[PDB]
Amino acid sequence: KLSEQLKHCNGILKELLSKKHAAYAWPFYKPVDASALGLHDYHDIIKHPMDLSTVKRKMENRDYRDAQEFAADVRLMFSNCYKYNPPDHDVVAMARKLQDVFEFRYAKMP
Amino acid sequence: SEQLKHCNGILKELLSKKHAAYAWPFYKPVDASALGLHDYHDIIKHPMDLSTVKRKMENRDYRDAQEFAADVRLMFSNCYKYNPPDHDVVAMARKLQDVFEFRYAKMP
Amino acid sequence: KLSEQLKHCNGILKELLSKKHAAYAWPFYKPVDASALGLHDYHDIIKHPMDLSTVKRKMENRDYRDAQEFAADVRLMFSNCYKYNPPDHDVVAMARKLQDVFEFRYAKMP
Amino acid sequence: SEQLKHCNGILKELLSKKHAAYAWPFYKPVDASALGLHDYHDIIKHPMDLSTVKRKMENRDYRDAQEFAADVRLMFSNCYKYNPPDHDVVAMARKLQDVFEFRYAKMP
Ligand SMILES: Cc1cc(F)cc(C)c1Oc1ccc(C(C)(C)O)cc1-c1cn(C)c(=O)c2cc(-c3cnc(C4CCCC4)[nH]3)oc12
Ligand SMILES: Cc1cc(F)cc(C)c1Oc1ccc(C(C)(C)O)cc1-c1cn(C)c(=O)c2cc(-c3cnc(C4CCCC4)[nH]3)oc12
Ligand SMILES: Cc1cc(F)cc(C)c1Oc1ccc(C(C)(C)O)cc1-c1cn(C)c(=O)c2cc(-c3cnc(C4CCCC4)[nH]3)oc12
Ligand SMILES: Cc1cc(F)cc(C)c1Oc1ccc(C(C)(C)O)cc1-c1cn(C)c(=O)c2cc(-c3cnc(C4CCCC4)[nH]3)oc12
Repeated sequence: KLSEQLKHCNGILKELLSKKHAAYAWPFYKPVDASALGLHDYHDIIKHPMDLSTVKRKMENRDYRDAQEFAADVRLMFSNCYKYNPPDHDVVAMARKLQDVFEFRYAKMP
Repeated sequence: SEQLKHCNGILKELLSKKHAAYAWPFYKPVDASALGLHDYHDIIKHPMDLSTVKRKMENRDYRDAQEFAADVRLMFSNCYKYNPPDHDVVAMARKLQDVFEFRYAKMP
Repeated sequence: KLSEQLKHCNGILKELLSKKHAAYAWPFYKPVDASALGLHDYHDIIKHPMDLSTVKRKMENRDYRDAQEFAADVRLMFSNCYKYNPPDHDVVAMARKLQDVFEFRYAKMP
Repeated sequence: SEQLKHCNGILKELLSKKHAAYAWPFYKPVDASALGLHDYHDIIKHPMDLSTVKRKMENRDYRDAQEFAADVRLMFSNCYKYNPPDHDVVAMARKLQDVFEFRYAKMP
């Protein structure tokens, strides 16, 4: 019923992680390494971080009831990025490109 | 309505002359009959557009910013759902959504 | 201070991740890749998975409110190991050795 | 109550003759006076042992399995808190805790 939804959501997640979109997806593969980047205020501004490895773990853990919940985390990931950064920063451009793939594939599911 | 105040400012921003180049297909409902898109309402169960959002906003219908975001995203998802990716209107939806998602994510 | 006992919790996690314990801690660094190992029953038996990187990620994100919450997850990680496995499989021996490090350092906090 | 019955079986097992070689220091309270221990009650403010636990099981003072766990864990935790890591009692505590943690983990 909605296990078919989550099966399609799993397919989206594979696409998002795939090599073809890697030039814009790579900054969302792992949690932002605030420490390495020298960002003292990242966890002050982003209360609930999110990234695709996390989304994958929750997928495998069956933590998502339905596709809305999947989509809420994926959008959280992008919004965090837009929230933290100025609009001229390369990571924002990249988030936009990857959200295009996501919004498209998520619109086409049953 | 503190959080909704900024949502109303976003709406205003989406309707402004500056984004009209790519915002205009979303001002009114899609005229499916006029375009001869006979399958539009078969595929799109819940049509959405900026004037409908504005109508809702003017009437104090949004409870919180999450309801407002849901309708705006509904508008874009509808566009993406119905259309092939090569179509200009999808390129325009994406350009308008970038404006929306950015301004939404800076909500105080 | 809850942040002072969370600082200590952090110290413990650093201890758990250190090289002295790598011989036994390594099966707990990442989540158990059930899908990759062909453990079709794993997620049926284990409703809430845990591992050290998931703890680290929750620490970093300030998801833990006190030390008792930190400890609950670490014990969940080990319980899951004990629940899914027979008592003679090596991963059980390794879990015990790592739990023995954890419980001791947890006991020593103010 | 289905699970308190399974907990009682666990306590039964912790108290059985099998595990006596490492369980005996946990059968009754630490006799601090006898051992030569000025500071045991300063450092350990919530004493616990298997007999204590046994009474609370008989008196039906445990609401669920997790309250039962908490007490058994406390007993061990006390032993680890008070003692240096090389003490024979710590090694015995560990052997017994390995029995407890395993059977608790198999609770249906
Ligand atoms: C994509 C990209 C291009 C760059 F040129 C520089 C950075 C930092 C960059 O972002 C990242 C680079 C590396 C990493 C690692 C691998 C360490 O986790 C993460 C990012 C990154 C990912 N995401 C989702 C982000 O939102 C942000 C945000 C930032 C960031 C770095 N510096 C800022 C400052 C810049 C001045 C004002 C904000 N923001 O870096 C990332
Ligand atoms: C934006 C745009 C650019 C073009 F070059 C041509 C069209 C039709 C076009 O779209 C519209 C033009 C006018 C109007 C009016 C004013 C009548 O409401 C609506 C659209 C339009 C808006 N939105 C949101 C849409 O999703 C679609 C979709 C279409 C459309 C027309 N023909 C198609 C087919 C082509 C094969 C499969 C899709 N789609 O038209 C619109
Ligand atoms: C620790 C260990 C030693 C071995 F000699 C073989 C394996 C598979 C092994 O376990 C793992 C190996 C790799 C990984 C990766 C890195 C893929 O996440 C995980 C484990 C592993 C971690 N934890 C915490 C576990 O509880 C279990 C359990 C198992 C496991 C594999 N096959 C079984 C069945 C076989 C029949 C009875 C149990 N259990 O593998 C892991
Ligand atoms: C298990 C064991 C082996 C030994 F070789 C020596 C002791 C004291 C020992 O522990 C106990 C021996 C007897 C008893 C009696 C029967 C009197 O209640 C208790 C213990 C004992 C139980 N538990 C749970 C404990 O936590 C501790 C702790 C100690 C203890 C005594 N002296 C020390 C050292 C630690 C550094 C300061 C002196 N630790 O003894 C016990």
